Amino acid sequence: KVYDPEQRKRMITGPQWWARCKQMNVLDSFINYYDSEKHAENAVIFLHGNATSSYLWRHVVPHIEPVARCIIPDLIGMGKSGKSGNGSYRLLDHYKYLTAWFELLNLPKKIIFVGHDWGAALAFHYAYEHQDRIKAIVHMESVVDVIESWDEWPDIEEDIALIKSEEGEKMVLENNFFVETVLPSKIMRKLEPEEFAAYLEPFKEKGEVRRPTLSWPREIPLVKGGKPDVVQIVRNYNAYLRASDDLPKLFIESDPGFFSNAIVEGAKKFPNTEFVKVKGLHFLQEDAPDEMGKYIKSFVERVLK
Repeated sequence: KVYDPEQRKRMITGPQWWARCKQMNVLDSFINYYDSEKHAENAVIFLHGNATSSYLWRHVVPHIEPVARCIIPDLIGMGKSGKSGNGSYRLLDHYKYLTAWFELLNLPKKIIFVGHDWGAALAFHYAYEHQDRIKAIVHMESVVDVIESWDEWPDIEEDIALIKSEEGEKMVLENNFFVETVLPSKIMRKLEPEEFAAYLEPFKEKGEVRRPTLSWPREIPLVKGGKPDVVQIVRNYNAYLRASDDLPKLFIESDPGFFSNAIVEGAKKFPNTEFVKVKGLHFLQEDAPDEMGKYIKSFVERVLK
């Protein structure tokens, strides 16, 4: 893998990004976030997933800012956000902080969500519980449905079995598996040193600080072997999304992707979905940010008219 030769010229380092962010206290902690402020009649909330932070969206967001207010948090325990008060980082812990944070943002009645990975799960669950607050949903490499079979998936069955076992703590708390192994593996280009450093920084130290990156995959909604509360959450939102004929959606497929291939047929079960494609693996924002930004912009513009 090779550096994109034109990237250093436009690179945004961690410190450059964090300087453009602000914080809001939320319950017993706080959230770090980027807010583009302008055009606040609409709000496009971008949610990262495991391993990453708001930083992931840094080259995507400029495309959408001119048409709507863009708001991009670091999920609790991730990026430069605060930690969860009880040290728990399950989907519902993340949701508790995220929804409390939304209350303080002065959002419009109908919100646009853009979700990746577990950040899409959070958007979908929010939508299920707030069905009157949703203007549109963009999703990518997302938690679309429960998992009944590994057939169309990347070969991670044993990785997941290991992660769910006591081996998960070694892989993640000790070895930083998601940052040092998964992250670069699932970006096609080579990240600039400063870009990788921005992903590493929250999790640079060994041990419990890395917990969110272990808790996320342990939420995987496997019908056989999964945590049943998350299976229920996903089943519930999946049925709601299949029935949501009047809710515009955009699915950004990654080619060849990481699990896009496994979830696309599921994404097609959600009506009113526009489909586009970019070249990438899992962390597609790092390989096609401008193409993604333009597709999202175009979709948002249509939905606002």
